[PDB]
Amino acid sequence: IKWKFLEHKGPVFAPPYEPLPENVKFYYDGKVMKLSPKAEEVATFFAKMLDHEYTTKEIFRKNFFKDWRKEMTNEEKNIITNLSKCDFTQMSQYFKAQTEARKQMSKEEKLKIKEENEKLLKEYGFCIMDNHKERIANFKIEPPGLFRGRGNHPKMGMLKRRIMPEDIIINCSKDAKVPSPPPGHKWKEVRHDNKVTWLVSWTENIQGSIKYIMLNPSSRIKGEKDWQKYETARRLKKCVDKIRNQYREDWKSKEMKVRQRAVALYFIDKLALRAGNEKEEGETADTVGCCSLRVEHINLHPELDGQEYVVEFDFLGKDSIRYYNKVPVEKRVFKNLQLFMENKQPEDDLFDRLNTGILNKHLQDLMEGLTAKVFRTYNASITLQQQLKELTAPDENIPAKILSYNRANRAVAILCNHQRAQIALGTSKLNFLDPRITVAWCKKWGVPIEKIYNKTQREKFAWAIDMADEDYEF
DNA sequence: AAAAAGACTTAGAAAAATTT
DNA sequence: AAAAATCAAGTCTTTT
Repeated sequence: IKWKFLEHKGPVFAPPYEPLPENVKFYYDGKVMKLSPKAEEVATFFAKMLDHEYTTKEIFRKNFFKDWRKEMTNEEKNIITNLSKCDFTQMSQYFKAQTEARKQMSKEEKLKIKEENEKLLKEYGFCIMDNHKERIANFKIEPPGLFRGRGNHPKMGMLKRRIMPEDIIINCSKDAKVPSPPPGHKWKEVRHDNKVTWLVSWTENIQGSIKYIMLNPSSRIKGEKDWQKYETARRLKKCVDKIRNQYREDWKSKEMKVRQRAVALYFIDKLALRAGNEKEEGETADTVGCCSLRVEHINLHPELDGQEYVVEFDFLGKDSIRYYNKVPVEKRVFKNLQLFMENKQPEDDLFDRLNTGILNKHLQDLMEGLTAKVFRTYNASITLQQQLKELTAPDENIPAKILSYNRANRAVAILCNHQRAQIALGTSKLNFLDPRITVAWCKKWGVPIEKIYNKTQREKFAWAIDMADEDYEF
């Protein structure tokens, strides 16, 4: 069970499409064309993106073009046969204009809309779970638009349709007032499932996956999980030595399965690589994790730049972000890696005979609740605490001790390979480091938590900012 | 077994909020 | 005052 009582207002639907001005026109092969409202709409999605890299990719253009046609009238399909002949510039300029006519709004104008938001937020921004009012994260349905898959996503540019109330499944307690859909519509369904944390859900058309509207990080339901997550990583702190010794000997198992997984658990542990689940062949971008690594992703070098037994990783992790690195590994592992490459083609799997189900299944037998990801959290958390104790000058000053924090904080962002656009510290600070670690340190050094965590971070980590003191040790 | 379906974490980018 | 700086894609759990 996740809650005994649950009441809410339901999702906020996307604004209906507002038709283009008569003065704003579309040109095809030099001629003007009053596009049907549905074909006009899709075209606008494209227009508002003409200033974006997405419109230069040939996958986007083809996906967009194909999907656009599926909306045109039988006549537009006869005429508009070449994207290269479509002129979205006038249209493009109108929205660009609109944006500026927004950057350039009067204070009275701005104030008016700020308050139009405040009413939406105060109305659909909260729900009642059990006895308290909680904050809802994504209370508005994702608007129709073109798919922005990261990387070489083969589905980028595909149309993301408008979600009707008839696609929405509502979740709330049996004793709750069911949120009424917009007048003249019905919800897809209304369930009273108290084993789940979502309030709303609908199936997304491009992948065919379920989308949910869930609570806020500061919600109980979210915070409790977070607390638990670090606990689980703390328990690993206790048996990692047992665990590291055990796989370290599995490197010599007379069974390759056992070795493939021990080398994998090795990388995951030492390098913080993600489990690496399998992605549908030709339906997602080609990114890989530890398990899914292919032969072509690593290069071994008996000696490299002086170093000996160097495995060179070069691949695109999650979000097609590149993970490049030269790692000096232990001989036995280096050799196993060669054993695993024999008779394989570049496109072959390094760790054939091994997967995340197998790996985690194993991990669980070793410690209840242990999974690949737990290593990352643990490694990150243990890293930050070790560094906060090593770089924090005793007689330094708040600002410099804050720089100290930042340096300790960045050592972690490097481990996980967090890159904004480079080294992004936000995610580790919000997702992998036990808040109690910073809370303690702050309290110990007299550095105000407000100096490190901002108000929201404090809302989120509130549980930690109260239950952890100057004696906290992960 | 293994895919599909389902539920929730994690992630970077894009939108929104001190100095001349 | 005006302008310049500072909301897809994994993992892991369940269900032909």
